[PDB]
Amino acid sequence: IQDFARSELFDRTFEEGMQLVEETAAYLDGAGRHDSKVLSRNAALGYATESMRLTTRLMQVASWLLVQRAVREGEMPPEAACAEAYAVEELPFGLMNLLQRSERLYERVRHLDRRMYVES
Amino acid sequence: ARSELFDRTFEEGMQLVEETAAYLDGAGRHDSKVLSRNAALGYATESMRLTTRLMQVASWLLVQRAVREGEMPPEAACAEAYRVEELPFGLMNLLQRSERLYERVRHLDRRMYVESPNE
Repeated sequence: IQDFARSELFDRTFEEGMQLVEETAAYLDGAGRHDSKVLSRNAALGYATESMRLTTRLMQVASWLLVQRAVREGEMPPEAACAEAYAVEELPFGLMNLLQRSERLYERVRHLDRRMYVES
Repeated sequence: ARSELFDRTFEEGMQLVEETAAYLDGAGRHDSKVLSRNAALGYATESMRLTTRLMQVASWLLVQRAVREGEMPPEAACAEAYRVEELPFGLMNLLQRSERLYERVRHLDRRMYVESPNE
């Protein structure tokens, strides 16, 4: 019943989660700023709302990975986490990439979340 | 984000999560089973209010924690993580401890990320 028996994979998807967050904050406060301020207004409004979706999505993943790590270290009980979460767009190259990486990271976590807690 | 002495609120958060998980899974079941159908429904609905509030704080505490340990960048924490009566004795205590922990962290969250030009 216990299992969670975390390693190898988790351990891999944790590294993906943390690197994505580091590259996002570096982009949004760096190149993304200059990428967005040379857009048209409709493209910038699109950049604005899609930046929010990116950071929110990563917040869920970061929160998930850190809690599951806290459970793996024994800081949090294995039983706590059993309720715990789970239009025209021509955007810049950098934002578009991080958004596609975050989507692949999200469902990678969601599938891991279901096999880890929803099963069977 | 010097956020030391938030160790106290960190230790408080992690203990309450631990006590909640011990209660809802131990003595809380007996408090639920020997209870009227409507109050048992109040037990279930408020325990979910409790556990979702604690994951909110637990997730905040750690993400702070990772920021403090340099696992996550400080630039992160932005727009990121912010915020019938008859009930068993054990549940009431955890709810009221969570209400105090939440206001403790919400005050802490505001002084770390929205204060500066206030008030």
